[PDB]
Amino acid sequence: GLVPRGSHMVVKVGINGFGRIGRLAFRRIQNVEGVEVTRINDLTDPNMLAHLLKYDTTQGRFDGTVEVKEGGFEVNGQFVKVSAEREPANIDWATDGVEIVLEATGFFASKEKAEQHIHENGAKKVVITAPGGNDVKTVVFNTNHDILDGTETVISGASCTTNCLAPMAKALQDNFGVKQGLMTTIHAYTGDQMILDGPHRGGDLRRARAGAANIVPNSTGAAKAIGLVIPELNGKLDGAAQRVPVPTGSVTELVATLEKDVTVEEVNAAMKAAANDSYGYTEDPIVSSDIVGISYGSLFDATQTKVLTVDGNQLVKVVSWYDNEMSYTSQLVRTLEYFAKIAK
Amino acid sequence: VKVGINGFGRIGRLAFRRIQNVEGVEVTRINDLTDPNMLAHLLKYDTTQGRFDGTVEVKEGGFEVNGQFVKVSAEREPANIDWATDGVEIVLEATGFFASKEKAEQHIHENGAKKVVITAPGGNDVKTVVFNTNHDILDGTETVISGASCTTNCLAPMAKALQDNFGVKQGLMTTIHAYTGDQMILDGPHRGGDLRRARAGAANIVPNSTGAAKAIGLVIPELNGKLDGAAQRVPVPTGSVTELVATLEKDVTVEEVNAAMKAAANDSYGYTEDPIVSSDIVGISYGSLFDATQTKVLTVDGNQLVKVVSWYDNEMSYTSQLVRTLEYFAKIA
Amino acid sequence: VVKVGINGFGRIGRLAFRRIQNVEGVEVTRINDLTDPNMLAHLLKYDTTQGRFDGTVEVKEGGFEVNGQFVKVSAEREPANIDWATDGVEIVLEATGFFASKEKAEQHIHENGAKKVVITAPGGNDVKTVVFNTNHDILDGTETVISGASCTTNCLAPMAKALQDNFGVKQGLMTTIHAYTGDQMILDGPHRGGDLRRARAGAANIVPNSTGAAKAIGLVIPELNGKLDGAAQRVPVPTGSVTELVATLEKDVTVEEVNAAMKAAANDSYGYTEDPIVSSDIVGISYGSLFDATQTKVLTVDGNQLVKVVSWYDNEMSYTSQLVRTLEYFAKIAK
Amino acid sequence: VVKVGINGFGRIGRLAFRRIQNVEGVEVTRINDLTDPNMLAHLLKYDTTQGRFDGTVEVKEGGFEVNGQFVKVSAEREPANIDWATDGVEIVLEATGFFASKEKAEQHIHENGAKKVVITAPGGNDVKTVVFNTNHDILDGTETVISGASCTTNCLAPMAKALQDNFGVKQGLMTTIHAYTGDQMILDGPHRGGDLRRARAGAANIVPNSTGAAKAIGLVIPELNGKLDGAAQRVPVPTGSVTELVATLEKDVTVEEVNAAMKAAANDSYGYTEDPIVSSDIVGISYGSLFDATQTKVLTVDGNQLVKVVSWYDNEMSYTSQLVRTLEYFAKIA
Ligand SMILES: NC(=O)c1ccc[n+]([C@@H]2O[C@H](COP(=O)([O-])OP(=O)(O)OC[C@H]3O[C@@H](n4cnc5c(N)ncnc54)[C@H](O)[C@@H]3O)[C@@H](O)[C@H]2O)c1
Ligand SMILES: NC(=O)c1ccc[n+]([C@@H]2O[C@H](COP(=O)([O-])OP(=O)(O)OC[C@H]3O[C@@H](n4cnc5c(N)ncnc54)[C@H](O)[C@@H]3O)[C@@H](O)[C@H]2O)c1
Ligand SMILES: NC(=O)c1ccc[n+]([C@@H]2O[C@H](COP(=O)([O-])OP(=O)(O)OC[C@H]3O[C@@H](n4cnc5c(N)ncnc54)[C@H](O)[C@@H]3O)[C@@H](O)[C@H]2O)c1
Ligand SMILES: NC(=O)c1ccc[n+]([C@@H]2O[C@H](COP(=O)([O-])OP(=O)(O)OC[C@H]3O[C@@H](n4cnc5c(N)ncnc54)[C@H](O)[C@@H]3O)[C@@H](O)[C@H]2O)c1
Ligand SMILES: [Mg+2]
Ligand SMILES: [Mg+2]
Ligand SMILES: [Mg+2]
Ligand SMILES: [Mg+2]
Repeated sequence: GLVPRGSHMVVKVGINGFGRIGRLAFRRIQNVEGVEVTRINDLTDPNMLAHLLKYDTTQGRFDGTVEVKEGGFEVNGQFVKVSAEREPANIDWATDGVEIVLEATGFFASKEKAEQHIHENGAKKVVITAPGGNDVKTVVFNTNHDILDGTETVISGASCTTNCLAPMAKALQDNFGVKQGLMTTIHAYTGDQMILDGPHRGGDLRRARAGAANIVPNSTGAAKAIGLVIPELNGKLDGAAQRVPVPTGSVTELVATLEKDVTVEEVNAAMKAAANDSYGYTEDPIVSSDIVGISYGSLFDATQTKVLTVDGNQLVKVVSWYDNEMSYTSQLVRTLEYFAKIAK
Repeated sequence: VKVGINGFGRIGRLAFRRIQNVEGVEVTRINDLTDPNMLAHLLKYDTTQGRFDGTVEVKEGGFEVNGQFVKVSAEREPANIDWATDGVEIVLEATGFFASKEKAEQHIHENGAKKVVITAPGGNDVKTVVFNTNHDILDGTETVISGASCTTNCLAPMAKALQDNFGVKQGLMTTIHAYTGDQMILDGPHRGGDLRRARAGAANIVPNSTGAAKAIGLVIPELNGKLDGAAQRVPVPTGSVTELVATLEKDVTVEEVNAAMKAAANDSYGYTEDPIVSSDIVGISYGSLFDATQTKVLTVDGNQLVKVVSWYDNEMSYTSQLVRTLEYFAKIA
Repeated sequence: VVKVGINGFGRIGRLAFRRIQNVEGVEVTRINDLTDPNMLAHLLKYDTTQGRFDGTVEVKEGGFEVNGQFVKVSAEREPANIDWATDGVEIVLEATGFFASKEKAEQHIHENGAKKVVITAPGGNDVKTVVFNTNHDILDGTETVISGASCTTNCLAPMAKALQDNFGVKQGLMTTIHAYTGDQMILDGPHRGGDLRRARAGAANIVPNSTGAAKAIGLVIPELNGKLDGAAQRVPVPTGSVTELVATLEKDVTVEEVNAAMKAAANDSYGYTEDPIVSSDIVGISYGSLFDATQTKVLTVDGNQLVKVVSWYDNEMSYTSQLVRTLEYFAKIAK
Repeated sequence: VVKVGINGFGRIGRLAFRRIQNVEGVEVTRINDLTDPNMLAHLLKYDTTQGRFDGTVEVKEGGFEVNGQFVKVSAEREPANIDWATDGVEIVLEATGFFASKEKAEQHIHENGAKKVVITAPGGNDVKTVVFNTNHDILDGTETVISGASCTTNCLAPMAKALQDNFGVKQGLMTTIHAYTGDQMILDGPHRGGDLRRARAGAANIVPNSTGAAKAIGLVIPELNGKLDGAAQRVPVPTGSVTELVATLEKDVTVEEVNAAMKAAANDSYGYTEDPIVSSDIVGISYGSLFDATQTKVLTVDGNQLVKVVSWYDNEMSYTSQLVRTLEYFAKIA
């Protein structure tokens, strides 16, 4: 019943917030037939945004030409309009043919705030590049993108850590059954931390601290909110993060109790059988720099698996890598592409 | 004398720390953009400068430091700060947003402060003081003064020593500098339009401009227009070094240059012959620490290029100089 | 005064020396490494993570003076060839990382050598492994070689013992998010221990690696023998670490009850905090382990509970403080 | 099709191997280091600063296969004991850092050994020292041991040559703000070379240190012999560096005139940019030197000028690109 458009039917997309996720989403969209970005909105001039697209500390030089123009810039000869409108309600997305908006500022990550993009001369639909609350459909591609029918006005692409955790947790559930579990993500520092110790605008006394000079504990909702993606794991997981001095690249550990008894070999085999474009599998003893720029949402590491058996009881440890930037962005663009095709 | 701090940031908090050991000054009011709990926590725990030497306890509308209450406000406009309510005569303007005569003067009003010390360059019409180099230019009648920049407090005594001993014709400066709070933690839009400070500060060598060499005339009049320079910002969270390459009026040796610096040494200008690194100068009380191991004198066909190098903790070196100037200014006010 | 020797004037060796300056009745009279006195004196004076030395250090022939007092330096590669007795040394801190076994550490004990040795690391299952204020009562003074355990063991031990004593532990898994150390390469290159992860640039990566602390916990807390396992994620801070333990318990608990149990167990070795601190805040501390109540979790699902407890440690100074406490105690009961 | 050996499969050795995959007429048939094939294969596949290897690498007995082609690995500590000729090797890239002189590099040349050696570092004053596209014309092909110079020399040389040719150089001082390297300690500890600054934690400090690039420039540009000196400030980036030169010239100049001269000197080795870039932007580039027009200064005081010129270089890939250019040329004329 979905009657998806062909990739020859080009859907025009807008990006609100040309930041880490916005710029990398723009990069990946260059290699997607059927989606193209015609409007970028941020809080700055075209020259700043053009320069940040061209040159990228962790993700390398842009694959193509970028040239600044009046009110925008050209990417491989094709003009992209830039505006500097602080309020989503005041962005005229329809002027540039934009139907779907990537909401990637971090400031409008709810149904009510994201819907500000939807108005007369605005957009039709919004994909929030973050958790969007419990009343918004939350999609990890290749785990639950089949929940979309195309009539939705606002959807969520989840978080980076959710896209890492989801396929790993789903594999445990489907093969062995999960009773409960606790997650720790050892995570790259991100733009919501201070470069040096100073007052954090969100009131967080740990994100106030120098992000590239500390191990910084911090909260995450990924394990607690996993029910939005995998309903059968609702309320079964919790977790937190340890943010550390790498500029991108992260890893998720899950310690769980299962319904079935297992061996390390059986756990690793289950993950390998679950592998696809989104969920990767490796037995190489890699480190974080090796996963920067990958296209897997999640990369299971069979070298870190543990099964501890004591007096008939087992604790199981599973670990998956993710580039919080590109792994997430790859999933986001897979979801955007699919959503664009079935959109109604 | 009772002091106020506008901007309880890196310089503001370290200025508060040093003021705890200065008899003549005490802080009775802090103004920023946040609640007391945030500021108290940031005072207690410091990534580069260590745990606070004392007790800090959050109260309603402020916090107690070793039992003594300090009022906290969150007033965005200097004009709206009621400094006189807490007896404040002099304000340390340390936000980075009001570093000019006109903007700093907003602190001075009915129920406000009397005087302001800007913790940064403040323009050509504000007296710019490096303690132990030119603090004798103050008479105490000034409303707004400047404590200069971190790099100016490093450069000044070293350049002055070259001038007094050998005469300076011209020179170029490179400061290899710690990343600071005006850089982005990761690549993103820089609100000051700077395409290099837009970049991830702890993951790059980042070229950037500085006014210290160009504006040296404000501190050392005889060097006016003789120097220029720039910075290379690098991934350390504090601690910096200033290299000056200069032509001199007199011929010199490495040993004569080093001896001149040693003779110029005092509480502000230090001397070392130990092959140290940047972590070794974190938290020092010298404004400038000359390093004799890095001195060069290149003689080619009778002509000399002379290289002199001095360390500074852009945080604690500058803050020590700032508080010396504040103390002296408060006494003669 | 018990006279002590240090073999390996490295991170632990130099910080042990620093702490010994504030212990009356122990002094270092001999240092042995693989370099000249000028190199060692400079590394004592200046310290990237632990700050400038609190005192004067001046190089002399065959050693250096610390606050006017001479300390002899030698460059002897073989422990058997060190004449410790010449300088009155009875006990040696073996801190090279190369002689961490009973047979290798015993080489210090010979004619004109030392009497006893404290290995600054795990030393095998036939050497008594001591975490101060957890199990230092196992020492009688007649031992020749003992172990101060690892940094992670000194962090984990009092936290795990507190869980056991109050609630009973069935099993648990440990992750330590750990500062990079000197056994990692500064940039990608061949690792002489054959480790393909320690081969990688240690200050530019999250690096998984193994640890024996949870597996070997039975050596310190016999009732937890075989009940724990774990691993490490080494990350780009030059010192400062944290240990997370996820465990199942024999009793049902709340977050408040777990935190109260840790506070009641607090002493000179095991600290307690409710401040939301980060790794830089624990650099240079004297606690072997600093419990962080802000990170505690108790997840209850269908009547079953998983418990998370987390403790900070400066792998350098926290361990060194525990090491010196054990050294001092061992020295004064020595027979 | 000339067969090459690599002694020291390190940062320069592994990246040289990578570049050689895309050079027709040169191939590596032998690698020598101090470890097993599994360690070296892993280090080729995965690279912190330079990214994943573009190809398949599979470990075998006594070596590894790269895209199906076997490369022999040995663990011989002494250059004299390496049987290079067994695997057809004529030229050896000496990239260990331990045999960077004529006498020590010549140990590779014996019966059943190699014919020629290219030292991946300064090799002393009696070895021909080549920066490609600056002075590779000094080679005739009869040499047994040559040097590819240092990373800093390959950065400095084309920039200093352009100043000399256009304006004339009286004297100058160099500061290179340089990535930390494998000769520094990861944390504070005894430095085997006796250097009290390289003893310090390299990724947590600004570390002054010596360099020979400016002092030894005469080996590359004879007319600048004895005219320059310099030093380095090593800082916490794992690769990527920049060289500043402050100089007095024989002619008066403007900023525009200096930049135009550099642009006119640009080629495959010497790049030109006016973009305000940072160190991460030059990681993995193929220029030996990338002049940055945004950093140029000309200070005129009482008729006298000091001129500042600045060029970027990835001390790893920029140098390696130059090294492989010189190796390719040297192989063809041998
Ligand atoms: N960085 C990651 O690893 C990551 C991973 C997954 C999800 N996310 C999510 O993606 C979003 C963006 O994160 P990021 O790391 O790219 O942040 P960022 O700070 O790099 O990007 C935010 C951008 O939004 C712009 N912006 C802010 N307010 C705006 C406004 N009112 N109107 C227009 N533009 C505005 C900023 O100028 C900036 O360019 C957040 O919701 C974040 O949680 C980030
Ligand atoms: N950090 C250094 O190395 C250094 C050295 C010398 C001079 N300085 C100068 O000192 C000043 C502060 O630098 P910093 O590094 O401490 O900055 P910072 O960002 O650490 O501190 C700035 C503080 O000002 C507060 N603030 C901002 N706007 C405000 C307003 N309108 N009202 C009240 N408070 C406000 C912020 O909340 C923050 O706490 C600048 O002028 C800087 O150039 C800094
Ligand atoms: N660094 C930590 O966080 C930490 C914590 C707890 C335990 N440890 C343990 O302490 C030991 C030392 O660790 P470190 O970090 O201080 O290492 P390090 O590399 O800093 O110190 C080792 C020292 O031993 C010297 N040395 C090497 N071989 C020698 C020999 N044959 N004779 C004499 N001296 C020799 C080296 O020159 C160096 O000074 C190891 O067993 C380590 O596992 C380290
Ligand atoms: N890394 C740079 O930025 C750079 C730039 C230009 C030139 N260089 C020069 O290149 C050379 C190597 O530097 P690097 O950074 O690649 O060093 P590295 O330490 O990364 O590589 C050295 C390699 O040589 C091996 N080795 C050591 N002794 C050996 C022996 N006796 N026999 C065989 N193999 C041995 C080591 O195992 C290691 O793999 C040095 O001469 C250096 O000065 C380095
Ligand atoms: Mg497209
Ligand atoms: Mg006081
Ligand atoms: Mg003592
Ligand atoms: Mg080839």
